[PDB]
Amino acid sequence: ARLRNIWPKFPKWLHEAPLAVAWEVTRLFMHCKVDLEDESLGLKYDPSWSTARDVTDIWKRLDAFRGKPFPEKPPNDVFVTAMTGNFESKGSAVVLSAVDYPDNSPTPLYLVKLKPLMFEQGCRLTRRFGPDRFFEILIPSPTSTSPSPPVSQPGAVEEVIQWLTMGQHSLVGRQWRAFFAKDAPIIKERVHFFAETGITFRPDEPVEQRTEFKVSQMLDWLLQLDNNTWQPHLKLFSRIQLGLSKTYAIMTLEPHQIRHHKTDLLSPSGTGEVMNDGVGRMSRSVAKRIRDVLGLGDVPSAVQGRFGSAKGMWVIDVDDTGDEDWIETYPSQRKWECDFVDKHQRTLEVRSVASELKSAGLNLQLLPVLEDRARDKVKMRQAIGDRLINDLQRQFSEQKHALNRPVEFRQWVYESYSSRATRVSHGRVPFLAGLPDSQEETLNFLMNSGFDPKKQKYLQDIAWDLQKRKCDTLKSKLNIRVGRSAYIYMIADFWGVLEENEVHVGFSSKFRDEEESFTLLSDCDVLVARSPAHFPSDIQRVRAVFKPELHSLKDVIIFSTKGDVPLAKKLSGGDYDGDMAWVCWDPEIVDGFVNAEMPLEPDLSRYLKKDKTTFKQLMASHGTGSAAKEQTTYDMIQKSFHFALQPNFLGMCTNYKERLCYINNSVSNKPAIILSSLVGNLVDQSKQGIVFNEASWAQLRRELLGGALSLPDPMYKSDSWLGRGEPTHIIDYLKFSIARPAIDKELEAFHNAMKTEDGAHFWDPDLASYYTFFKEISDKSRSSALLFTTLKNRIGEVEKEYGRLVKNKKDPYPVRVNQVYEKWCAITPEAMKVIRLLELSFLADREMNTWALLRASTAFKLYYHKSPKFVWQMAGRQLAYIKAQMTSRPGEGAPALMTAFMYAGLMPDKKFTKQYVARLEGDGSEYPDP
Amino acid sequence: APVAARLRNIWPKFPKWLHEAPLAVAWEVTRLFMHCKVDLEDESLKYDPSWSTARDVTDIWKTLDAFRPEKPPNDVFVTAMTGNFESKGSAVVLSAVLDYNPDNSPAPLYLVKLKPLMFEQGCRLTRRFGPDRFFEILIPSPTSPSVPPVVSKQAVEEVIQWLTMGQHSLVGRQWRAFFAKDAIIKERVHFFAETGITFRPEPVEQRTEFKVSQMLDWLLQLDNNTWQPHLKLFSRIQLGLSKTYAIMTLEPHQIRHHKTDLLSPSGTGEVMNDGVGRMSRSVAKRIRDVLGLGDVPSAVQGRFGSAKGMWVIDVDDTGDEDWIETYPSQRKWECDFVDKHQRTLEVRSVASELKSAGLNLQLLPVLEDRARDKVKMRQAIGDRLINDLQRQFSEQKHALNRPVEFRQWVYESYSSRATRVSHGRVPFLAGLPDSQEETLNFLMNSGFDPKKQKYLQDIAWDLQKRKCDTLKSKLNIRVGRSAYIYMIADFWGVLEENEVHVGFSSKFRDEEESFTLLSDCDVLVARSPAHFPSDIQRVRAVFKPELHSLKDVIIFSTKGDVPLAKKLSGGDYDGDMAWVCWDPEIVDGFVNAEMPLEPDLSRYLKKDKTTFKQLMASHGTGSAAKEQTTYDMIQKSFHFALQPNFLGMCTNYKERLCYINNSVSNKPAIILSSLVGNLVDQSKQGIVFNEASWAQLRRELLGGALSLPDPMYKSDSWLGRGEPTHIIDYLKFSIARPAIDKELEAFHNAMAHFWDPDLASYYTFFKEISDKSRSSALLFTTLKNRIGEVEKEYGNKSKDPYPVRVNQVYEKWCAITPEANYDSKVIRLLELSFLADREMNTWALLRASTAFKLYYHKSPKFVWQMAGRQLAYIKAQMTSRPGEGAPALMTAFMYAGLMPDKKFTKQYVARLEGDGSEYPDPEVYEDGIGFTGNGDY
DNA sequence: AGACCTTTT
RNA sequence: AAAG
Ligand SMILES: Nc1ncnc2c1ncn2[C@@H]1O[C@H](COP(=O)(O)OP(=O)(O)OP(=O)(O)O)[C@@H](O)[C@H]1O
Ligand SMILES: [Mg+2]
Ligand SMILES: [Mg+2]
Ligand SMILES: [Mg+2]
Ligand SMILES: [Mg+2]
Ligand SMILES: [Mg+2]
Repeated sequence: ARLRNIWPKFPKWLHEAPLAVAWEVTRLFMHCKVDLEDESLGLKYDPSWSTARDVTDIWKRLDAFRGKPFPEKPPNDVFVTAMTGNFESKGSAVVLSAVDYPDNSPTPLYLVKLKPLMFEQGCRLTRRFGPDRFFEILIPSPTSTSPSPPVSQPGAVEEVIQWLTMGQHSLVGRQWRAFFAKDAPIIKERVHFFAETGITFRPDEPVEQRTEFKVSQMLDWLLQLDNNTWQPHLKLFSRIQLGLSKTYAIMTLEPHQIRHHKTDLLSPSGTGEVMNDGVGRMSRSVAKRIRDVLGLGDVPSAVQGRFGSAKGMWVIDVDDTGDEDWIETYPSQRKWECDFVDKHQRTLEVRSVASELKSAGLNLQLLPVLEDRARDKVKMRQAIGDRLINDLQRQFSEQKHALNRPVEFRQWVYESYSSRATRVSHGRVPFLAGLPDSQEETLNFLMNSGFDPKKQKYLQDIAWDLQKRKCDTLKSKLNIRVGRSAYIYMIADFWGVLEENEVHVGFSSKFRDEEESFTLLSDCDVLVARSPAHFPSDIQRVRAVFKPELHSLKDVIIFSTKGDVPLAKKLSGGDYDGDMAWVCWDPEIVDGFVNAEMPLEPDLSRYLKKDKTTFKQLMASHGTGSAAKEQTTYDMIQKSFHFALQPNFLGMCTNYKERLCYINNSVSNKPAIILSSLVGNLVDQSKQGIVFNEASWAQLRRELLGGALSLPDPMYKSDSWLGRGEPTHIIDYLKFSIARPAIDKELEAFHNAMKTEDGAHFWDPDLASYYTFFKEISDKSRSSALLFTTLKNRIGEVEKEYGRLVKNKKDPYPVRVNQVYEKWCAITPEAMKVIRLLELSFLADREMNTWALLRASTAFKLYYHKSPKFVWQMAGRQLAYIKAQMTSRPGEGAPALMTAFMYAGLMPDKKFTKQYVARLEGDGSEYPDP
Repeated sequence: APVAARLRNIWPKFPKWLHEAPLAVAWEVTRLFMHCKVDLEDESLKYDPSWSTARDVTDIWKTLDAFRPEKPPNDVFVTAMTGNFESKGSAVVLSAVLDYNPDNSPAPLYLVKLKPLMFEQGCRLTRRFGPDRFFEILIPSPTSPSVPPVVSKQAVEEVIQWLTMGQHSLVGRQWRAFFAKDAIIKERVHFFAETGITFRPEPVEQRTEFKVSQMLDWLLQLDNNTWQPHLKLFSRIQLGLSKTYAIMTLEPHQIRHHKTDLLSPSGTGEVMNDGVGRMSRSVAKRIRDVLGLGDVPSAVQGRFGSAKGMWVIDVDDTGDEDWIETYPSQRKWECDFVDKHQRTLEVRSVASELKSAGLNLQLLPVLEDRARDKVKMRQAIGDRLINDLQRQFSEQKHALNRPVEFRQWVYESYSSRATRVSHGRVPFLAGLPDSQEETLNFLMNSGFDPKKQKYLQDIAWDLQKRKCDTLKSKLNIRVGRSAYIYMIADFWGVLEENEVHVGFSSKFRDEEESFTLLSDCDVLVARSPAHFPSDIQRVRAVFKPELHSLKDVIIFSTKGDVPLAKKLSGGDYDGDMAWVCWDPEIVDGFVNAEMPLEPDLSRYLKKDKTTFKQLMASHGTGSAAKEQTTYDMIQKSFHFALQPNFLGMCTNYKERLCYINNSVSNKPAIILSSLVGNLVDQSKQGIVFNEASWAQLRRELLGGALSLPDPMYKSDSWLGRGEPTHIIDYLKFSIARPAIDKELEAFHNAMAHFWDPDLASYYTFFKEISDKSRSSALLFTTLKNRIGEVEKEYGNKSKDPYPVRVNQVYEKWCAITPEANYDSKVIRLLELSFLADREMNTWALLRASTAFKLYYHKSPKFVWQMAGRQLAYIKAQMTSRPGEGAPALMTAFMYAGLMPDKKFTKQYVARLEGDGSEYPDPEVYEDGIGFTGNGDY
């Protein structure tokens, strides 16, 4: 249809090119809108392209590309490894990535843009078959609603699925067949392709001598389909995620070092419930290898990983006394019947490790359930608001005090935000014209050279702008800070030492709150929950008990394997395969909470349909033998693509839940439990085969939830109280009755304070030192006077340019600033013996010359009060030099001229700031080195 | 006796001109007169009214024909003037040093040198009676070569009288002596201002006349302590002088005075809680708040009234009420706890984050003695030395390959925050930082590579040599799984005998393994010094959740016959720290020994037990009798304190003999260990041990009058016959010395010139000017020759100290200036007159550059020490590239507040080593959730 | 063959 | 300069 002819043609003159140039050569043709199946250019393969280490070399002279724009270039390390590294480098895989619907012409549905070559973390499938044989795209689903579409035909969804799954796709000399799809402004889904055949493929192992292999065979290698025909084919397709999961290959274990359990840990109450879903033990030696190959400073107590068909958490055996390598699996972890024979089905693959915990706070989503469970809902609301007002008042107060002393404000500006990542990537603080491009680095840059925010109004104004903006972000983003809270990986107690409703929490280091610190939790009640929390029982109050038996297990929370039901299931139906629990030991949050029982979930079979058709049932429609199994696999893919590309009712029903519970001000009434139970059965929609369409979502809303098809937005979604009377919902109350008035009071104070000759000014006699010293010379000279007059006028012309291009009002703002800065640097002695001393030519950077100091000093005096931004935008660099030189005092130490790189590697000494202000306040001798 | 004639006019004379003067100037006007040798009584005189309201010493001192020292810090001076000698706990100290005068004419025997006004942490007595009323001196001991003949003939008793029988007059004040302790060997003596011209029979210059006999009665309440031996009583005055941070004044109803210590459950009567009591969690929180601590301290070392010792948080305190308890073992005298200064918690130290310790020479003999396989123990300790050396050198050699990595390493090798805070800048000697670490980072921050510039290479070479030479001498073999930790008793009876509880306030790191507590392992506990074979004990670490709150402390059981602390060289829980080791390679071969059968040395150890009471029956009863007895106690105890200490001689003897015998467990070793154990407590326990007693003990039990030779390891090289067999000889000469020489050759081999075409670019710039200008050539020429004269002055093996010598040469270096050389437009551009710091002008750069060219190889230490600051400026100017960022000129103060960011180094080097797409280390790449995976599947 | 050690305010 |  329109879809046909969408893919780029491979010109038959690159048929010998390595696929690395072939991918990058096919990109330049696209971006430069040039056909490649034409003799118009007379193009032919330059053998110089093989052995290349830069894509730029390949791109470099002909008519059709002369002057056209260049596309983003793949980085050299990826290209080198692409050409000479067999697409793998240090556990990373070179990725063939691509990504849209704009011309409504009846005869190409999509505009395809190939994305550059790039490194990403490999997976089992790329480590077994080669990264070059995998290709991913981002394509918009036919089952979305926002209109960008021609959709406007009934069977388009089937047609789109037919294009991707029915047959092979030709690109870069390789035949790509689709094997997986999952959801990643329009909703776009990620589709994965495998290179089944190619030009350089042997019809029977380096990148260019790949034996032809079919997707049906690749998937049969991963899932061992013969022994898993009993599985529903939609769940079988979902297990392909385990093969695509970006994991760190750790080690390969031998069959005799693997303990396949046939039974899970079941409830001691005979209820049959599994108390260890997704969790197994590993040896202390295996954990040590995880540390060694990943570069960690400590043996991880627990890891999230995969191992053959097994998926979940693995935790150190506290009772491991030897140093023999081993690992165990359970049925709850094993997602398909696997023989664990190939070394890739026996490699421990780590997704992440349980690392040090940082404070989580209390996100607003939990407050309705915490309010539903408060023994006194009026005190809890009062306490949460008092906590918020105090935190806000503390934040605003701590800012104003730091402004009084420049060493203290430097801490604050450093603590407030973070530029390390930018400093590492640029090897320096990046500068826009004459100042750092960020406002935080500009404040610290200028204060490092002696400028005071309480004295220099340019600094006062910038510090004013950031606090205005922090205030404006605090009333769109509401944050209830709870120091004694963290998200922690959930682990089960294999050793039966934890009683029902007892939990073990030990930290790997000091967990700091303002007034207390912890290395473990003991003899206190804690609140555990999984986010999001829906049912009133989705948050549970339990007893933290520190068991010395488990002391070695750190940065995990351990739940009891006693009792009727595992605690992880009561937390929104969770388990121990990577789930994290919100853990709160803040007494003010815990002591009000009363536990609710698990609700009676309603029967929603009338609305929720499950397709449980097995691989066997899908295969018997084709017969028996290899070719039948091979066809059923391709069917499994196609039938699963319709389901994956279906609408996201999990998101729609969750947004309805938020609104329903808001307008009703209830999370425990019958509508809320029905909705919570519904979104619970929709988390696994693709996996457990839940077919749920708009019409089923229509009945349920009208029949069972209150009749409303569409519910209003909650008021807290707006940034101003558009409600009637005092807020009633707890979140509305916290945003508009507590936070908003408090933020406003500081903003009012800000303008009122902004409104005396006693204050911060633009003028600084230090900054005009060079202007005056020359005037003394110029007034007694003729030559100096001419240079001075020419320079002063020259600065004026650039100031005029700044006003038109940057101040008053196309080309982007940084580019305009740079254009004026180019003219600013252009002011020079050459354009008008003294000239040599000012120029200092032996210096490569003209900006480091004395001329630049005089140019800055002269521009300052002439424009410090009419055009302040112009002087600092162009010459703050030299203004800071002048300030540091002028403020130096003989015998009072020595200023230091840091290089750009060495500067970016320094940070404020927190212990210096505290200790220095202490000495100034007369507390000269207090307790040392803490 | 005359000494007595030379003990007349010792203290400076107080004229009538300064009678009105405040103690602050009267002290410091006296100081200058003495330094410049101008008599206070010179008629060749009016008080300056300006001096009374002065806030700076230079104003005092500038106010004259005769005048052509160290100045009291300007803040301390204001406190002495207007803050009543007391600024936020710190006290202004009146100090002085006395030496024997070379003049042998029987003129003053001692030469006084009043030390400048300074700040020190106050104490109970200064806070109660005023810091102005206390004077402290260092005086030579009269019981000591170099001793003057007048003292050598006849003298000790004549000096002691001069100190104790009368008041001495200084700065308008009459000072009586009240305490003395051992600081030629010198003794520290403390005085109390009993009267003065300004005194009357509160303000500093309006002080009621108070006597030493009463000052001591307030502190010790002597009426209720006549039963104590008067020497022990005198030693308790040190509790009133302990430099302490006053935390809070507790009320009487909050103080629980226990009357019976915790005793052994076996009926032996042994005390299991000596020096240790409990405190409320609230009291601990105020300690945190008053001292500015980040966390709540579990345990503290302090004093409360008559109580001295450790106070630990009560783990059962669920309330918010402030309370403290005292025990008999803590209370050093009968106290009523009525005055608020006798009810104030005073803290000397708080239990804090522990650091890894090192093995010491004292512990190794005992460790070998108790080893079941000595060969294994030796191999392990040596192997620990060889691998510890190998890491140190490998960590540094790698670090030298990148300036950002070596700056990180230098910053981590030494912490200079205190000197930075103290000065508000990095202290500079001439044109480079004082410290070597700070010199390296200063030059690296301006663009110098420590592997390309030889001057930096030589500094790091010299610095690593000094540490290696220290490891040769000390053998402080670092052991990661070890630390010194305050000892505490288990009030709650959950620990069994030989079970200890150790929990850390944070992660304690040892290479591969890290710990927040100790559990299920054996540990070694020992107190330094270790002498007896029983002075180290193998015990079991058991973590008890009931004691989880107590951190950075080691808890011992209160069950069992004898407290484990007592088995550690007779230690207790009043401040004692234990060497704690959980290294399996060190712990698992140790076999405990029973406490030693100490021999009777009463024959030579004479214990004066005279009580205050018997000392007073020579006077009768009543206040006048008490006052006399208290002044008797001072004089008699000064006699005992000023007496020679033989612990150094007897410990040095035990070392030399036990080395000869290679045994710390035979009869002479038990004898000498028992002897040194009594000598440490001599002043408190009143044991007289004369030279004759040491002579008699040596001749009857220990080898006689023979002077024992020094052990081999006291020498740098093995001059011994054969192969080293003593474990210290073995480790220093067979292990350390060869391994250090091998790691050193590798270090140098890995490591580069003094020349730098950038550092000589200003020289070249004016070389091209001086050719087309005879005037510029004259300046240029004059400047060159001026530089050489300074270099000659710098250079040879000098009574003046090294910094003073360098500063002198530096001042003639800065003297070079554009003095007349005729084109003024140029002289001004070089001069940069507007700048106040002349070392910031363009001339100082050229002076540095020109010096560099004429002397990069010749005398290299000259140009760097003088002009290294300007050499750094030229480097950072030259190495700047257009558009590649901006160099930064940072003030001295702001520079001292920055530090290297470990996370920047690790991220930058990882990004640069190609391998930056691997696992995100949480400590390098930090709702609080970090890395949870690379994708979604 | 010649007068202690340890780690911190 | 302390403390053990
Ligand atoms: N008979 C069955 N009927 C329905 N679902 C089943 C059946 N047997 C197993 N399952 C499903 O198999 C899935 C395998 O668990 P899996 O680890 O994939 O889920 P999860 O713990 O929710 O995942 P994650 O926390 O890693 O996002 C479960 O969701 C479970 O419901
Ligand atoms: Mg699971
Ligand atoms: Mg899960
Ligand atoms: Mg004691
Ligand atoms: Mg005692
Ligand atoms: Mg003690």
